Amino acid sequence: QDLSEALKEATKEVHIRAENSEFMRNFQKGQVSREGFKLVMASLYHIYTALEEEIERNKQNPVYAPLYFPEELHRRAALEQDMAFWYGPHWQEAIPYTPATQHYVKRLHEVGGTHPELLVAHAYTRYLGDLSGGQVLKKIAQKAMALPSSGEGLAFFTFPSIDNPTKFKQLYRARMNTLEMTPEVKHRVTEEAKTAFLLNIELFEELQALLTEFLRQRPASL
Ligand code: HEM
Ligand SMILES: [C-]#N
Repeated sequence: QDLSEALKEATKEVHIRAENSEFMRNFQKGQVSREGFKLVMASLYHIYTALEEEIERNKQNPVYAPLYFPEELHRRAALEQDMAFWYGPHWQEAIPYTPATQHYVKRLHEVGGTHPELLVAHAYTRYLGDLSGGQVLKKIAQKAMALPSSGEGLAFFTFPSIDNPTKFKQLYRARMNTLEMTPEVKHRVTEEAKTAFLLNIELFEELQALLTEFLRQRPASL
């Protein structure tokens, strides 16, 4: 079985749970305002910054290298523009860094620094979603908050260096399937993807609440 299929099958259940989380249900209802959208995007800024920083560190490591597509995929630059749009010129010291965001970042650094063979689990969870369902989220955001079709404020959901996200996603899947894979890695990667999904749900549920030792559970634990 291909890694791309294993990951899809292993995360289909938690995905349904994530899209039905309180925050996401509200989002899909067009009930999230500027305040809430800013919190999520600011958090993603931190998350992608750590994610892509770890990707850089391991770009020449075979366990991830085949998926090194910064020009087409990386979102940090886009999020920086979005932060300027939503938070202004001095967004740097204005954006929040929530407990759930902090712990997501913490796991990303552990993976990138200690278990790089699992980095693909995290890139899959975020990027492949961005390239697909993220396009639906983009439409919801535009309609709800009156964001122009030109893209300002939604650079994160826009991929200027790709002709068709659906097409690129197919390519990414195929390259994911070239990574050296053994039962050990496969088992662990699919398990880490579930954790990645959970870290996202914890974030979104933490933000929802804000809007309304190693074994110690995360502060934003469900
Ligand atoms: C408002 C809630 C959400 C909506 C509307 C949504 C919807 C979708 C849709 C329509 C697809 C494409 C399925 C297809 O036709 O093949 C998709 C794929 C995906 N989504 Fe989401 N999604 C949501 C939340 C999330 C979250 C929170 C994550 C985790 C960061 C996520 C990660 C993914 C991944 C990794 C894929 C790619 C699946 C694959 O092809 O292997 N999604 N999503
Ligand atoms: C899914 N995004």
